[PDB]
Amino acid sequence: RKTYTLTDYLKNTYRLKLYSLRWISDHEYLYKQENNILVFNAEYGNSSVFLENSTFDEFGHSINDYSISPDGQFILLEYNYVKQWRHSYTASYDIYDLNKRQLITEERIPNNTQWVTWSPVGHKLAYVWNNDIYVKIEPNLPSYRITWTGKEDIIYNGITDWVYEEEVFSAYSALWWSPNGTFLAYAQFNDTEVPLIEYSFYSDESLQYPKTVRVPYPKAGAVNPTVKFFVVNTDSLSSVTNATSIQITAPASMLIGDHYLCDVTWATQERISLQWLRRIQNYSVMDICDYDESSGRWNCLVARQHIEMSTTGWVGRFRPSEPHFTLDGNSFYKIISNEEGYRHICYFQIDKKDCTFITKGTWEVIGIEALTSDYLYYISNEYKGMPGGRNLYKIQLIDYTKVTCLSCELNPERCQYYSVSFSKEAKYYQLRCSGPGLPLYTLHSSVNDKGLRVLEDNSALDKMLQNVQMPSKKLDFIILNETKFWYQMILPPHFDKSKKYPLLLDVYAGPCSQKADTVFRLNWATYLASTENIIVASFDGRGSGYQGDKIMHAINRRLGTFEVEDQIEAARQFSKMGFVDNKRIAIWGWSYGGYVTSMVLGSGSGVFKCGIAVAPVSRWEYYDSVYTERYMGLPTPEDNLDHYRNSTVMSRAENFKQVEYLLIHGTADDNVHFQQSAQISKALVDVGVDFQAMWYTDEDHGIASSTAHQHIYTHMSHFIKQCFSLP
Amino acid sequence: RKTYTLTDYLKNTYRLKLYSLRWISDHEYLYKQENNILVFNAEYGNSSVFLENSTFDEFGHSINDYSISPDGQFILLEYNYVKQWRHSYTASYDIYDLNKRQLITEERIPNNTQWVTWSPVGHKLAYVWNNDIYVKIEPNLPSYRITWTGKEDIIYNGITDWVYEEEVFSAYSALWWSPNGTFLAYAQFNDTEVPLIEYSFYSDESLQYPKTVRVPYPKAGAVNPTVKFFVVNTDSLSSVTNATSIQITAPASMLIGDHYLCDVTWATQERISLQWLRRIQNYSVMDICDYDESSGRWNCLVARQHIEMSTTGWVGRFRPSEPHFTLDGNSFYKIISNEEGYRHICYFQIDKKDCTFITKGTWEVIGIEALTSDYLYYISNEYKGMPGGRNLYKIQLIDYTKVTCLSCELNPERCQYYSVSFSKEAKYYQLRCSGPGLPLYTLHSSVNDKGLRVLEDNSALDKMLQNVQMPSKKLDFIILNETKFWYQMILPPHFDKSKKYPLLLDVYAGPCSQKADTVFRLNWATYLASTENIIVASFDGRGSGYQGDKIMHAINRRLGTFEVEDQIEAARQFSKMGFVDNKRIAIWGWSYGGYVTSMVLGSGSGVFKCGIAVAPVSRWEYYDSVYTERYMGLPTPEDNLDHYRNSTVMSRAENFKQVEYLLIHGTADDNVHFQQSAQISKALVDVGVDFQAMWYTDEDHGIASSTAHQHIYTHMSHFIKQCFSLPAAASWS
Ligand SMILES: *[C@@H]1O[C@H](CO)[C@@H](O[C@@H]2O[C@H](CO)[C@@H](O[C@H]3O[C@H](CO[C@H]4O[C@H](CO)[C@@H](O)[C@H](O)[C@@H]4O)[C@@H](O)[C@H](O[C@H]4O[C@H](CO)[C@@H](O)[C@H](O)[C@@H]4O)[C@@H]3O)[C@H](O)[C@H]2NC(C)=O)[C@H](O)[C@H]1NC(C)=O
Ligand SMILES: N#Cc1c(N2CCC[C@H](N)C2)n(Cc2ccccc2)c2c(=O)n(Cc3ccnc4ccccc34)cnc12
Ligand SMILES: N#Cc1c(N2CCC[C@H](N)C2)n(Cc2ccccc2)c2c(=O)n(Cc3ccnc4ccccc34)cnc12
Ligand SMILES: *[C@@H]1O[C@H](CO)[C@@H](O)[C@H](O)[C@H]1NC(C)=O
Ligand SMILES: *[C@@H]1O[C@H](CO)[C@@H](O)[C@H](O)[C@H]1NC(C)=O
Ligand SMILES: *[C@@H]1O[C@H](CO)[C@@H](O)[C@H](O)[C@H]1NC(C)=O
Ligand SMILES: *[C@@H]1O[C@H](CO)[C@@H](O)[C@H](O)[C@H]1NC(C)=O
Ligand SMILES: *[C@@H]1O[C@H](CO)[C@@H](O)[C@H](O)[C@H]1NC(C)=O
Ligand SMILES: *[C@@H]1O[C@H](CO)[C@@H](O)[C@H](O)[C@H]1NC(C)=O
Ligand SMILES: *[C@@H]1O[C@H](CO)[C@@H](O)[C@H](O)[C@H]1NC(C)=O
Ligand SMILES: *[C@@H]1O[C@H](CO)[C@@H](O)[C@H](O)[C@H]1NC(C)=O
Ligand SMILES: *[C@@H]1O[C@H](CO)[C@@H](O)[C@H](O)[C@H]1NC(C)=O
Ligand SMILES: *[C@@H]1O[C@H](CO)[C@@H](O)[C@H](O)[C@H]1NC(C)=O
Ligand SMILES: *[C@@H]1O[C@H](CO)[C@@H](O)[C@H](O)[C@H]1NC(C)=O
Ligand SMILES: *[C@@H]1O[C@H](CO)[C@@H](O)[C@H](O)[C@H]1NC(C)=O
Repeated sequence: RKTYTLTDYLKNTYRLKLYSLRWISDHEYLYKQENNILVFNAEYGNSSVFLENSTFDEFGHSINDYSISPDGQFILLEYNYVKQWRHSYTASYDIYDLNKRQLITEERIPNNTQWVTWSPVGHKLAYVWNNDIYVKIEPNLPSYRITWTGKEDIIYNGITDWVYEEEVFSAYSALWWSPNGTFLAYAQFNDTEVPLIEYSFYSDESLQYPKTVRVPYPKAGAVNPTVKFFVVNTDSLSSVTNATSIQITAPASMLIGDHYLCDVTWATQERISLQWLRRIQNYSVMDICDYDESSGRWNCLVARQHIEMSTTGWVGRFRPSEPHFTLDGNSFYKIISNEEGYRHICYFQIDKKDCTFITKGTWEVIGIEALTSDYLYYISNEYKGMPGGRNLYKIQLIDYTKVTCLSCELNPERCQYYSVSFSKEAKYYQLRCSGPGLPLYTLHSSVNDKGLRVLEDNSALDKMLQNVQMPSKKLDFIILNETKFWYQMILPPHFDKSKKYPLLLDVYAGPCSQKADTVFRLNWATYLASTENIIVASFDGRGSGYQGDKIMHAINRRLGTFEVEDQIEAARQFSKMGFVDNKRIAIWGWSYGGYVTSMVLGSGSGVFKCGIAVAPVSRWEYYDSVYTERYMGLPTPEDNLDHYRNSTVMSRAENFKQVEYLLIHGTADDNVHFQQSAQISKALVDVGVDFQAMWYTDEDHGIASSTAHQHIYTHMSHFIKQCFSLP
Repeated sequence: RKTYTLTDYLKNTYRLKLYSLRWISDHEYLYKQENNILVFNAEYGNSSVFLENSTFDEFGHSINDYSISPDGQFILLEYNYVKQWRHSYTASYDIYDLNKRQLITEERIPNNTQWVTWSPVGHKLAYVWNNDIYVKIEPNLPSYRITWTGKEDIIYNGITDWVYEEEVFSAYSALWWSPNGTFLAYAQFNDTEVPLIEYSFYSDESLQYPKTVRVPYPKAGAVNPTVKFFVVNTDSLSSVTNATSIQITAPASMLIGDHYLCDVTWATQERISLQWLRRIQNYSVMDICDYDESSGRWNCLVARQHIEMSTTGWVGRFRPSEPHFTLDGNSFYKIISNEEGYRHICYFQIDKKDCTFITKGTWEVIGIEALTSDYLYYISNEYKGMPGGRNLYKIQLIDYTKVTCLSCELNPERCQYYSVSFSKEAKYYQLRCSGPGLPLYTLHSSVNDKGLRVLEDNSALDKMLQNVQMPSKKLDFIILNETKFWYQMILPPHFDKSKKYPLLLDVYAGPCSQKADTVFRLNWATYLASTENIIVASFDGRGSGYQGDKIMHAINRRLGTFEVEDQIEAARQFSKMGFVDNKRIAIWGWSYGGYVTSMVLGSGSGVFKCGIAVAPVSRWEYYDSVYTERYMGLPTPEDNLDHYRNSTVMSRAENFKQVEYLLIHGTADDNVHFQQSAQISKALVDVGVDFQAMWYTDEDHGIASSTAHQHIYTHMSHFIKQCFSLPAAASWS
């Protein structure tokens, strides 16, 4: 039979089908099919046409995406999409009135809009343009300008700056409408004193002089952006006077030094919760703020303030967890690390400081998915004690013993990794199984957790794959110091335990990482195992996630230590299996995985023949403040400078004489600056180590343009094949 | 015996000895021996200690260089040397008083000084600091500030900006003392509207944020720096008033558009000559300017202007040639292209337009070396009709048929490439033979051209090389369309014409290049031939120099055409030789050679298996104005934009699917910007062509730091060895 080839991976010959729906009520969803939008009844599965694929035939611009107002009266059409960072972009927008069949031609959303969002009910709009916020009460009416301080690279109103986008909110938006749309809350970031990262951008060959891109980016220990928080009442805006925004100040325990705003969650129409985190990220404070109708102000009583602190590490997996408030806003549920270091759901009353744990065990809650009047729905890795599996559960709010696993037993051999999408009030849910078998999308009723129908079963892909020699995936563990450490192996087709195969260790190994799981993927590793007969392994050692704080916090203040040592130990635990050729063990990774690959190659272990680091971190002082300091503290003599200096790739340069190394980096990487690889290469040159390199002109951290993506995987495939003597 | 290995090349195991002397008079020279400065009598060869080595250790810092004042009373000590571009650098300076035997610690030359020079007689000093000129009449006295307009990256007084340093003066200095030191002439450059090239500099790993280096650099067709010229009388400076600089303006034939100052040559104590060149570099004017006692100004008589133009190309090899004035300053000798396109010596009278050629023939004068009342001494490649040879000749000024070759027959098997250093009034001359045998330094007296003695014969190196399997060099020619084109081959030891060797074509091929010559070199090619048994060949095709304008101007307005085609043709001719393996032909080059290598690899010729381009030009609009426009004109639709767009490496990307390519570039290259290779790689990625790359962090055009130099040659050696199917060798660590 044929194999899954590199061209198959690069050209997406074998496509995974999805079933992306958008819930519009508690009983119906929208589903885009053949460019027309259908509305489905969840109970019976019948549909009607919501919006025909011919409606916008005469539009004149290619439509990137759409957003229907929650009341179904209008549609926002996004076009002229121009990417910025991981989440940010600018675009043009048109509004179409679905009842009148008219495009709005006056008081339009401006071109180069940075963010736009409908209110959660009705059809108000808030948007950010030139770093200032604007509100439109009706699509055909003029905008009210909320802020006047917006300034490129300095003041950001309602949008995040680079570090808050990448490391805190995972979004460009910094706008939060209240549940019924009365209030619009927003953050303001000030990057005045934040230093700029500067790099060249070459552009098309017609550009005679390269451009210098300058981005406010705080490296570890550098001056950070400051933040303020405001709430404006959108129902009391005037065309005559400027809008009044009410500031909600951070608590005094945060104002004493540098801090961050880390979560914004509306609890009710008149109550908002804010979480603040100290720059030393082991202390966080949640304020619960209530609107005072008599003064028009927002007050956060200390009686409703909650503290979260960590004595062994930082707070949260990547940040303090989100609270899930009951409808009345008087209580909330939140994931918290318990006394044994396992993250479980805690129930809080707003004015009581000790929470009650509602789940427990040597496993963790991954996320809270829905909170109804009677049940809380959550995803965990409890099932079979497998940290790399995910299943949906529900728990009765009045009786914590009444737990039901909703997905564990549906299709246990095919499906061990689920996510979920609930309807507006959770009467229905779509389950999305991503492995170990082919992804499966099903619809269920929460009335008694009964299956309704299969939405997408990937039968088309299954038929195409029957003709292909596909690899298999093994998920198991090794025991070190009486602790299980999980690994996965992508095994070549017709795998023979008596034979010896080359092995490639695919590594991430950053804090809270998980590379051993039950997910079905079609990627470069599939090609390496299917066509090249390489075993592609990954291992989750100390520092990895979802297994409790004794493992995750093992690398606290000590990156580049145990997680590096554990990848080497894993390869020792593998290299001695009679199926592993110990003369052909390689290692590769991107980003944090590039850092760990480089630290492993520089370890002098003698285990690895070769390795590839793509856009690696090389020294923690070069990476951003929020991520780096969470695990490393500050690079000062009083704090953790000694370990910052001891954990660099450059200090290990002499040991690279023992290995074949390929170092790759995009020149326009705004995230892990090209500087990091420029310092590695300089250190290798300074000690007389030969190595392979590749820069990618004008590519960023993703090296994701169509041509660059094909080129990097082609180059890396030649490198691994030469390392392993594969024809 | 052992071979000449890569480590031998990288560690300079086999060192060529030199004999660098400094003439101080018409009969004496200075020479550094065991860190001591000795003064030698040319006639007898006896020496005396001028300055003991120990003196250099009484400062507390290492001395980079020294300069003894012309009167021998002071020594200028250079330290804290910090390199800038090819020629420019800053340094600290101390002056030591040889008569008082003491360091001068008062009114010191400032730290970060950009340029310093003694007057040509006596001990005056002129220096440039913070882009302004200062003059010291006595080394321990306060300096007189000459200019007050200096401003970093904007106004340069007495020093060149980037493009004038690299492309016009081949120096950072823009100061010219008059012969007896009365006057100090200087240029002022104004870069206000010149765009900046910006690139990152990473520095030591402790630097948290990379630095952006910003240099005013005019790319082809961009706004150029403007220039002004001034002369100050240093004998009439006041401690009370500011100095009066007298401006000398360019002739109006230059002022009509963009132009350059291209030569400054003093003729007498009161006469200076200047050459100006239009931005379209086929028209130049020499002005002859006299000091006027009645006004205190400089008069450039219009009747004394000399125009030099080119109808087939640009003026001069790289710029108009320098004039050599007779003692009275009423006439001068200058190398000019004759009616047949050969560069020969012309004799001019200052007030007469037509010149008289004093030499002729199908060969060229390389340079005028000395001029006395009876003779003119010059270097040419006349001997044996070999354009890659060099010899010293003398011509009687009273009879041009009376030409004597001074070096041709001294040692014809060992010595075919000479340079010379004459004493102050040409009473003696040192001859420096650089090949084909080991370099040989000899001293001669001009009266009857008597050989006085051998100064350095490299006998120590000869003894070492007797135990090494050294390669040989063949210099010959191929005939193309009734024209001889020369080539050289570095041949492996025990060369067997019955065996098939791999061949690497080492290319420069830029306008006026010469890669086929009689010079003895110990370089990477020596290792490739000696140890790896690779033939390293070079070829001088169309556009190459020293063979007349018909060959040199063939590429006028057409870079990336005939010089590229000729390298492919040369390799075809070599590949047919039964001693070349046609399956193992590679090409490599740096700079213009990188551009040619890349154009050859993208040609689709099928001749070359692989190649390496180091810091290549990829598109002419990315390179500097002065060099680029000299050959290409302007990148405008009205001028030569079509050819600028047709001669890029990027347009040939699809053809690289047929070859193995290694692209290398330093990230801090201020000369051929990293941009050039960044656009090549992007074009190769865009067509799906695999290739090998290497960047060199913080290295410039030379990739010349000790560690980067070793690394680049090691990386290129592995690449060539793999291309040629040659074996590898393990090493302990
Ligand atoms: C998926 O299929 C569902 C099942 O058919 C669809 O639901 C149906 O929607 C229609 C339209 O909203 C409802 O229509 C009428 O309902 C009552 C009468 O209901 C009775 O008869 C129905 C059969 O005709 C039964 O289905 C009911 O159970 C019940 O016995 C009428 O009184 C209404 O009239 C009013 O509204 C119409 C406009 O809609 C006006 O024209 C009238 O003048 C009057 O004002 C509706 O005609 C129907 O009841 C409902 N059936 C259900 C829920 O069981 C569902 O819409 C579809 N979904 C999609 C996305 O396609
Ligand atoms: N999601 C996510 C990830 C993350 N971050 C989440 C929080 C925000 C932070 N800026 C980035 N990093 C960590 C990281 C640390 C420092 C610098 C950059 C990124 C990594 C990472 O590293 N890998 C690994 C990873 C990323 C991409 N491809 C890979 C291919 C093979 C092996 C590993 C791979 C995978 N995912 C992430
Ligand atoms: N001297 C000198 C050179 C020169 N210039 C003289 C005038 C001023 C100009 N800026 C630089 N270029 C030409 C050039 C053109 C464009 C960009 C940069 C340089 C070259 C060049 O190209 N090579 C070739 C050359 C240079 C160095 N090493 C080599 C190794 C192998 C093969 C060839 C090599 C050699 N010398 C020179
Ligand atoms: C957006 O840009 C287009 C193209 O220039 C222009 O026609 C249109 O009027 C702009 N829209 C707005 C809202 O300014
Ligand atoms: C931004 O912060 C700077 C100090 O870093 C301050 O001077 C400035 O007023 C602030 N701007 C706003 C709009 O808060
Ligand atoms: C609103 O504020 C802006 C910026 O301060 C100002 O220019 C404008 O005059 C204000 N408008 C009113 C009505 O006060
Ligand atoms: C929205 O909530 C606000 C705040 O309580 C309230 O004043 C308003 O009436 C609510 N709107 C609706 C439509 O219920
Ligand atoms: C937070 O971290 C700092 C730095 O490691 C430490 O000094 C402090 O005690 C920590 N707080 C807790 C509660 O552990
Ligand atoms: C196991 O314990 C030993 C002894 O304390 C320690 O050195 C090693 O790092 C541990 N390895 C793990 C936890 O993988
Ligand atoms: C060389 O010797 C002569 C005497 O013959 C003497 O006058 C002269 O000074 C000497 N020169 C040196 C530099 O020793
Ligand atoms: C040069 O720098 C050194 C070190 O800072 C200083 O001691 C010295 O005085 C400086 N010299 C002059 C001439 O300014
Ligand atoms: C430099 O040139 C600019 C025009 O480009 C002019 O404004 C300026 O005055 C000049 N400066 C000097 C000192 O000549
Ligand atoms: C010399 O020129 C400078 C700069 O224009 C000026 O500051 C200074 O006062 C002048 N000195 C005299 C003595 O005129
Ligand atoms: C130097 O030349 C100038 C200009 O002719 C003259 O005034 C001066 O006397 C000369 N110096 C000597 C030492 O002859
Ligand atoms: C100089 O070159 C330009 C462009 O080729 C040409 O138009 C002009 O005639 C040339 N001048 C001479 C003197 O040949």
